[PDB]
This record gives sequence, C-alpha cells and structure tokens, in this order.
Amino acid sequence: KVFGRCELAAAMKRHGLDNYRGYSLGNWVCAAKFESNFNTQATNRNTDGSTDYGILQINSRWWCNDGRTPGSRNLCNIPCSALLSSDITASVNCAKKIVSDGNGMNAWVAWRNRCKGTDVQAWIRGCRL
Repeated sequence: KVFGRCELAAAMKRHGLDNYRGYSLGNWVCAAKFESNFNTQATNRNTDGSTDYGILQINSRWWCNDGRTPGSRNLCNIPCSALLSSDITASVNCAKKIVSDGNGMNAWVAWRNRCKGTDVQAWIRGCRL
C-alpha cells in the first residue's frame, strides 16, 4: 500500500508515534517519505547481505527474521514479511523499540540526512489529525 501523506500521519498518530520519545509526528512522516516513499512493500538489500523492509526500512541484521541473514538478530521478534503489510502496526511497534535503543532516530540514515534539523512540521501541514 502506498500511503498518502496525511493518511500516514493519521495512522502513525493513532499508533502513538506523535512525540514518542520526544519525536514529533513530522519526523516520522519525513523519515517514511525518504526511506520508502510511503510504500509498505519497499525492500532494499544492503552490502552485508541484510535487507531493509517496509515503510520505515527496518533492517534484518538486527530487528526481524528473513531466514537469509546469517548471524543476525531478531529483536522485534517478527518475520520481516510482517513489515510489508498494509497495516503498519508491526512496523510502528518495532520502530518504537529501535528509537528507544539509545540512538533515537539517528538509526534511520535518511532521517539523519534529510529530516534532522529541518522544518519537519511541514510534513503534517494541512492534515486533519
């Protein structure tokens, strides 16, 4: 599913991401834009053989099991395929663990490079929430 901007913002708000660990809703929308272009089915393969999955591009090296990343962990305790659903619940719940692990949203390279320090509120401008 390819979310609209405000559609995703509303869905993320209902799942508790607005100001989660101090990150306002705009940050999460911005990160999703540049990680996946709002597409829940996005996948991308890293040089080390791990794969990133879903709207927030969660990495199989640490966070989910895809059965092909040897020596990896599964800290969100989910199959990576679960992160590709049209229902973003699994992605959001795993994202909450990631962002709480000490590095905040710096774990998302596109957030660090394209959102951090910008007017992220612009990303929820006009949306009904």
